[PDB]
Amino acid sequence: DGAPPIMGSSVYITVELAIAVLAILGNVLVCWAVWLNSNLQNVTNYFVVSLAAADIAVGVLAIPFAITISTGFCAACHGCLFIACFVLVLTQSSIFSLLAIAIDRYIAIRIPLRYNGLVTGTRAKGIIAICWVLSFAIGLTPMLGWNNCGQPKEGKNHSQGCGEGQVACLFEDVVPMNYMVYFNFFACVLVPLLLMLGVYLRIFLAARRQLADLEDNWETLNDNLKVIEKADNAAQVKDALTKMRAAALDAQKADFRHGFDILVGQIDDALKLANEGKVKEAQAAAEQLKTTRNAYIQKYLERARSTLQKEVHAAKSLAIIVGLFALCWLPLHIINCFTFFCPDCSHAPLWLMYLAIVLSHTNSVVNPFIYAYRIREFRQTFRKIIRSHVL
Ligand SMILES: CC(C)CCC[C@@H](C)[C@H]1CC[C@H]2[C@@H]3CC=C4C[C@@H](O)CC[C@]4(C)[C@H]3CC[C@]12C
Ligand SMILES: CC(C)CCC[C@@H](C)[C@H]1CC[C@H]2[C@@H]3CC=C4C[C@@H](O)CC[C@]4(C)[C@H]3CC[C@]12C
Ligand SMILES: CC(C)CCC[C@@H](C)[C@H]1CC[C@H]2[C@@H]3CC=C4C[C@@H](O)CC[C@]4(C)[C@H]3CC[C@]12C
Ligand SMILES: Nc1nc(NCCc2ccc(O)cc2)nc2nc(-c3ccco3)nn12
Ligand SMILES: CCCCCCCC/C=C\CCCCCCCC(=O)O
Ligand code: NA
Repeated sequence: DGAPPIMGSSVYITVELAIAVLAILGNVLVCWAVWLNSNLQNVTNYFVVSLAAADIAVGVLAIPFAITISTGFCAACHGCLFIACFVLVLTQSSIFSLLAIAIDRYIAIRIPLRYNGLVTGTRAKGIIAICWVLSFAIGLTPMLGWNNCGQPKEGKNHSQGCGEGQVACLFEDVVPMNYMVYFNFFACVLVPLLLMLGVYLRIFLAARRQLADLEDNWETLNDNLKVIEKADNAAQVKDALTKMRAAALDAQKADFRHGFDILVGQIDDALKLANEGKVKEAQAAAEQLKTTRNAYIQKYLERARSTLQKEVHAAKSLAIIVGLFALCWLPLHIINCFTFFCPDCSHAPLWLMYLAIVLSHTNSVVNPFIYAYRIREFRQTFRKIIRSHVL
């Protein structure tokens, strides 16, 4: 006996087709927004586009291939291997794009004055092409001989009535589990995911250190200003001015040049007076500094804080994407670890296998939602496309 397999199969196929439709629609919208709006045309979004192209291919190719391989149909083993492994190419390309985004945002926060010269559109395109080539090589490695085509399941192949050179096309009969666990999961997925966690940690720490340094320079300027006011010795005001000059030159190195020239000029004026013994003439000259800091230094410090907060909010938005990739793909990899490392364990049931596959495919739908919710420039362009082109 047993429930007709077509019943559970019809649920699985319908759900896969629903995911395919949404993965295509949302990611086409991402590509159309970057094409239309020049504000979205930057190196970071070229990797966003490469990632959207990989998710479009999940809907157009990997999902029809997943439906085909679920039937266990008779096929030449290398044809079967191509259908089984093509999704691993798209997943590897997604990992390289995510890793590129992380390093791009790290270079922007650590060396912003050298960013536009080091990270160019031409260099990004070249990196995108190399990454797509490497993804085909990694994902299709079983086709080079690391496969179970040489050890066919004779009982399964006669039961389904396959011909000569043909196998019943089932993922776990043709793709070796040692490839899936050691090579694909540990080396190609887990290692870059941990590298990305490291890069994001370094982004947040760099921003936190840069923000604390800005605030320190600001309080150093205001503290020593009060030290000059409540002083009595010419060398006492001379020490507070020398400590202000250092904090002023460090704030400049982190219309703009005009405001700092007035400030450093005024410090140098009040310094020459203090060095000549004129303490009261120095203290009155230092009282003028309060007008310069309120008219130029407070505005520059506020704009530098706002830019850094924007980079932190943008780094968090992109980290959510890496987190959702990990959440959607880890169950399938973890199930494979149990199949491989625990031979005394019952194999995970069929319904759980197909639920883990469906969840990994759901990852190809989620990114356009993160862009729409967390990035204003994508959100506004999405609204323009829908309100005018669709409506
Ligand atoms: C460019 C896009 C639109 C076309 C993609 C081509 C796809 C559909 C082609 C290319 C290679 C093909 C496979 C090559 C070999 C075999 C072995 C055979 O025993 C059954 C069919 C099967 C498994 C083919 C199925 C279709 C296939 C996967
Ligand atoms: C739109 C343009 C650019 C792409 C056209 C792609 C063509 C070449 C693809 C799309 C679907 C493909 C077919 C899908 C299924 C099968 C059954 C298999 O047993 C042999 C190959 C065969 C018959 C494929 C041959 C090539 C095919 C017809
Ligand atoms: C949030 C995500 C990353 C964590 C989810 C982990 C999932 C994939 C884990 C948690 C508990 C796990 C199951 C625990 C028990 C068994 C029994 C064994 O005979 C086969 C594997 C199987 C069925 C495990 C498969 C993977 C499993 C379902
Ligand atoms: N283990 C596995 N199985 C399948 N499909 C076959 C599901 C199945 C498993 C056992 C069985 O007897 C019949 C069907 N797709 C799979 N995709 C992946 C994968 C992709 C990326 C990481 O893991 N692993 N994986
Ligand atoms: C920009 C588009 C990307 C084009 C890159 C494609 C180049 C393919 C490179 C390596 C593939 C290696 C896997 C071997 C495939 C075996 C083919 C076969 O005989 O079936
Ligand atoms: Na992806």
